[PDB]
Amino acid sequence: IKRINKIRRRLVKDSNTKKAGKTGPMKTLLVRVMTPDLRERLENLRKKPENIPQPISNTSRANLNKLLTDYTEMKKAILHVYWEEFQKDPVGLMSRVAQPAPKNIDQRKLIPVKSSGFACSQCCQPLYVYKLEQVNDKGKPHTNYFGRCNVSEHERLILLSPHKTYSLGKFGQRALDFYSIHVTRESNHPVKPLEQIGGNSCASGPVGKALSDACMGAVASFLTKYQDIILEHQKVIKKNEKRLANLKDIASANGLAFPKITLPPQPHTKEGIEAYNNVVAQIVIWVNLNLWQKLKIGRDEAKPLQRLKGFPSFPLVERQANEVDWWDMVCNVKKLINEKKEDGKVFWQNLAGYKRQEALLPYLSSEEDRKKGKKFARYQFGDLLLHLEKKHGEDWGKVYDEAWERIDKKVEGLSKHIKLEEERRSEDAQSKAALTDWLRAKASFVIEGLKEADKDEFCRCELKLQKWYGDLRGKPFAIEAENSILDISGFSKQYNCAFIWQKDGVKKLNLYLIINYFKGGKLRFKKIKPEAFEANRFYTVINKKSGEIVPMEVNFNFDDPNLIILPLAFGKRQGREFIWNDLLSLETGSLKLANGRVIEKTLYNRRTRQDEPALFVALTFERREVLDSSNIKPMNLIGIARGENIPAVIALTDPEGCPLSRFKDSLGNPTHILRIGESYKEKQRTIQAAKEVEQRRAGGYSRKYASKAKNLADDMVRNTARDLLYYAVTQDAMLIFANLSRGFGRQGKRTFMAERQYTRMEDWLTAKLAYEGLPSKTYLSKTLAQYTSKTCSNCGFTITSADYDRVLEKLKKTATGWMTTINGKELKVEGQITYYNRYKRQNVVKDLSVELDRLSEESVNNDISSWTKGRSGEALSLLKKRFSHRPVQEKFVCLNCGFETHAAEQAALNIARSWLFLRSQEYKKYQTNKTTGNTDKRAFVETWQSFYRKKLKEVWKPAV
DNA sequence: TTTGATTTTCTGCTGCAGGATGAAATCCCG
DNA sequence: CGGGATTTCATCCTGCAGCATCCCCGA
RNA sequence: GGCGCUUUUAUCUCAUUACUUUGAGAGCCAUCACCAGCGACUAUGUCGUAUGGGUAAAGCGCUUAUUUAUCGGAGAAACCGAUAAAUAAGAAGCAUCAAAGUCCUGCAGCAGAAAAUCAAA
Repeated sequence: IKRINKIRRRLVKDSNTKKAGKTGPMKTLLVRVMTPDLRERLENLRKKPENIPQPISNTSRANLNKLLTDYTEMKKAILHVYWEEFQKDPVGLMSRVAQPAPKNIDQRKLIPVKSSGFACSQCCQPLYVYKLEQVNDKGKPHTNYFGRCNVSEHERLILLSPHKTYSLGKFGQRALDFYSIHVTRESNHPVKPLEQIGGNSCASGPVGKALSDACMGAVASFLTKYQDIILEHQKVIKKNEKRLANLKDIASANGLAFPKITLPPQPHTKEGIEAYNNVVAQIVIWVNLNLWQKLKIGRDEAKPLQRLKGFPSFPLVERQANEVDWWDMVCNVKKLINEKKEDGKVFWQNLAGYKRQEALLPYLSSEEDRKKGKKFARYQFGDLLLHLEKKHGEDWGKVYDEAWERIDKKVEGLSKHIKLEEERRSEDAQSKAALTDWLRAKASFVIEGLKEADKDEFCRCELKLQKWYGDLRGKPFAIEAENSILDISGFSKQYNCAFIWQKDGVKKLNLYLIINYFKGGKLRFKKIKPEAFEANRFYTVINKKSGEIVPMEVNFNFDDPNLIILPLAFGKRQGREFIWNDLLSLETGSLKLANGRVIEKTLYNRRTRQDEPALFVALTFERREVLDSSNIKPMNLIGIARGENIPAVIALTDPEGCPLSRFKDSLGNPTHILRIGESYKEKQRTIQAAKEVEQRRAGGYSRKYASKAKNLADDMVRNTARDLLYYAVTQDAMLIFANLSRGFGRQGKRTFMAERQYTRMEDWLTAKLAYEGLPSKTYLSKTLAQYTSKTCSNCGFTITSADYDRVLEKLKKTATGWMTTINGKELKVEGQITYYNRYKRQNVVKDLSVELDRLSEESVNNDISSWTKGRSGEALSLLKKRFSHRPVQEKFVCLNCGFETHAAEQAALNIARSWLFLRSQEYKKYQTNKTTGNTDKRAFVETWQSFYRKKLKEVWKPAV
């Protein structure tokens, strides 16, 4: 039996309970609002229910729509105002958003600055730096840099972060007094959206307090990103400046003329970023055109320059809402293309004989292109021209007329058909793509004749037409729908947002979420005896800051025109988790409601094959009781080898290191190897291939395939976490992850983001572990991953590039052929090497000795040491691939013993073995030696090998 | 015979940062 | 007066160390 | 690629709600040339292509009546008991079980896809 909540119940039972911390673990519940569509779906059941709930009233829906619209307008207005202010003065704004220290840090300041890092804007006076050194629990001291003015009204403790020349450190959302400047009537600011946008209809307090943090979070995040990147840009500039001289030196070494353009300094806007990147791109283009190709120079001798990447933007106001109509762009294309009839006509009708053959070169398709199921419209146009030439001879005056007429007919038919389809309700994706492609082909055929006469005019037309082509191709899949949100700061009587329910002597309670934001609405509260429940009365509870729970009664009327009433809909599992759980009771106070939102968003429906706006309610819950982890002590161990071909391979061993035959294979025999998450890559590749095949046809995949990959990946990671946690808890053990840097993954050519699932698995497993209050260091740990995939299990030797160099020097030719030895073990040089360097794309293999004999053609007596750098690079490469320990991803071969086994399993066992080693004593002795500056990793390799075969001799009896 | 640079556009998925407000004070206000 | 309705404000804490670890490559 | 069946529950020692998903579970249906795209050419078009937009499909059975032929009244003749099929209708158990869910706001980076510009292999 594998059920996650069963494991949670066992973990709860076998431990004690205690209260949570200041801010306990948090979890979010997402349900749906009762809409008449759900009612109709419920009424179509084969077994109709007896008590069908009532849907939302028409009165509340208009209130929700109006209030969400006003909310969006107000947020946009505030963002616009602050965008203008930032565009006026950056430094002032970023100095206005700083987060001061809590007003309890009044310990005696000891050393002031020995000074003008920043300045508070109220008095426009520079802030002076003050330091303080503290010793923590672990004894490591750190110094805090603070900013304080000389004016008593401005003597705050704004924190600073030093640099090796200072930075702010933290931007808070509640630092700025938003309410007193943009809501209250005393302020004379010209922008009062509640007074202006809202029409003086909504309550001031809650709406203003919500809008405050909603804007402040975004602006603080943007400013933090800007302050973080301002230093990385400086580092990139200083690094890239030196490289220019090296490129200049290499180009000048052959008398190359290099363009004279300078590098602008560090920009503080987005336009200077664009100019600097344009300069860098120009330099890179010149280098590629002149150095790498013509002079056959490698990239590492003349390394390329870098760009300035990652520059942020101010929220929501720099988004270019390129709202254009499809037919308008079509009309522009048709009007502009019709202008250039006569010039192209003259050009084609007044050409010579053999220049025509080279002119129509882009109009012939290769045989490889021809066979691939379909050819492009341009090539089809070229074939049409070829047919006209074969039909009518050399009379090229009339051929342009015939081509123009035929393309006119084709475009006219496409336009008529497209218009006719989208008249009623139909939308065709493929037809629009075909029309755009034919328009592009016609444009190219017309404009080819001006590519040399006037380049400036021709280039402007090129940019115009390519922008038009891109927009025409991308519009029929552009998404215009955007979310709409409604914050609710907190669930207390202050904010006037009720979550109420009723009682019948048991937890069976009817749900309702009530919002009172408009003026004139009535909604009261009444304090009651804790157990004075009455029939047909709605109840609720109000949490207290001190930790008391107040059973608090709510009374109101369902017919109030200024109220909003929301009934919810969910499942039994959700209710058992949050609403009426048995261990965590919001009635008692073990669970506390924090806040929530109201979300309307897109959703796919298979019945209509469309996306329709639907309402959602997100509620956040914070736990107030956690478990104790003082009574836990795992003994056994499991290693995990994360990857893409197999998302999870696990192996279990005892503390002694002996594998445990406690898992049943597909044949029912005991073993120590399991594979979780298999066959997932095939589903992902199927989804991706469907996306590609639909993208080739019409330029984009319909909304049916929009979110399949994310859902499948999330299911994989959640089930994998459940399985791993089950295997841990039921076997009395502890997991061992490999130490991998965050965001690790392969960035290549056939890579997709759905498969980068290492950090996601680790984070999810930590989250599900920490929800019960346990530290991640108890049921989880990470250790070194070095040499884990290079270590043999039978002989223990780890292959190193240093060994390759040693073995290569020994190799020579004998009567039997080329031979070599390793540690007294003779090797035979007779093999074949397979590989796949795209391009030709066919199975090609190479002989080993013959190529080595062929390599011996350019040398006498096969003196390998005398070979040049270029030909020696081939020499070790051939031996590296033929003697590789991983010729195939799932198959491993050893060199010193020739062992054959699955690759991941051995590495998985080596993970646990390494985790055991790192807490052994041989590691300590290595630490003592290396402290003297001997940063020789080969000593670590030697220590690894020595410790490994020391242990293998007695406890690790090899499998036979 | 595809390729490595650059340009145009559309998409989705991940990796960062922010945060998950109630208490106390006035000011009314019929 | 009592009960809303708008108005400020401020807030506890300090993972424990070595260079690959899932990558894959011409006639 | 779709069509009717929905469970299991992760709380067996105790209860609610329908939500968003994942898939491993039987049975059945994917035909038109109305419009477009495409390939080959007798070529300002003709044929095939079902590649897209539309248009019919998608469960057992009994019960009820009708229609074709048969065993039934030898008769084959109404009326049906049944035999095989088709038409129409309503109850009918539904042929279907097994697991998960922390949100949102804003940015940036990657890869997917066609198209445009230079040179070399």
